[PDB]
Amino acid sequence: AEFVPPPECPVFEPSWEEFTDPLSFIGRIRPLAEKTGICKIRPPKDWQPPFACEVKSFRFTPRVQRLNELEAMGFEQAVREYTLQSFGEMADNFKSDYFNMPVHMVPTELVEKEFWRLVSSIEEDVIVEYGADISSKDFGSGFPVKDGRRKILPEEEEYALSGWNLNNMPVLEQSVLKVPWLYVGMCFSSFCWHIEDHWSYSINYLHWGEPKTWYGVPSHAAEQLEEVMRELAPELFESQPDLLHQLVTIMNPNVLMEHGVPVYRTNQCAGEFVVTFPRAYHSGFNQGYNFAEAVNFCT
Ligand SMILES: *CC(=O)Nc1cccc([C@@H](OCCN2CCCCC2)c2cc3nccc(C(=O)O)c3s2)c1
Ligand SMILES: [Mn+2]
Repeated sequence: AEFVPPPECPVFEPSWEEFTDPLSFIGRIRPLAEKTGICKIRPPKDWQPPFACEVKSFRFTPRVQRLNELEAMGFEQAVREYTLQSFGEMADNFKSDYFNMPVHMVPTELVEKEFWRLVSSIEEDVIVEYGADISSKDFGSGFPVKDGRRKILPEEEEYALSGWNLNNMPVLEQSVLKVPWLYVGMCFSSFCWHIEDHWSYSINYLHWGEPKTWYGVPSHAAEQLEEVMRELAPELFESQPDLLHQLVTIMNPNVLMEHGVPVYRTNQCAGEFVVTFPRAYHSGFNQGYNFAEAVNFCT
């Protein structure tokens, strides 16, 4: 049976007045978005920050991902070093060869349907690479920053100072007595179901490239998801602590939905934000070559 797409999560298109600061805006949409776990935010059309990464020196060794590693229960090691350009050439070549069509012509529903088929397939072993958890301290943030390590044009200063610049999000949690991370995706590269440390918010910006497909669960269903996950996880992993079990928490959203867990989806396109709410489980995969930046923040 083919994959059944979950219902779409909320998308907000704030006016320039509503777009003044993200913390106030997120607070206002909370009564709705908290009930879906994730939401998408489309900035005004004229809000277009420039890409400020040091592309000439951008080099990384992505992690290798075998889509059916869990159902299939011979080592592929992270030895291939890429540049942004060489990874993109590999990524586009992989996708165009896999689907036998230009990368921009593959429907998002088809990649989604094929991703979940491959995750459970025992006869077909598809292996991809993900440039995940690249620190913005290594080659700079995708957003312009007033660091002095790179030049900022006068038309770019407003983005260096914008509250929607992920480098300007509040990250200090209140108690008695962090930098954004970068993600260089390719088709089928993915992240498993998880929540954030300290049940923190997270905000995610797709700088460019093909969409990032998300799945989200509202926080009121967090314990229901955890029960389903442990009931259906392999018995060898069933008793592992949450922080370790999250390393293998691959699960088809339809399986969660069949067990009563509400799940929402979205395709995050270039230039759009995705916000995850406290204790909102989320997962996803990339439709193709793209570049994302993310940070956890607190209210
Ligand atoms: C099962 C599995 O392998 N899951 C997986 C794979 C790759 C990367 C990640 C995870 O990266 C760790 C997050 N990082 C920052 C926070 C502290 C721990 C280290 C990812 C988590 C998210 N969350 C939202 C979006 C994305 C994304 O766009 O890739 C990711 S990646 C988990
Ligand atoms: Mn996350």
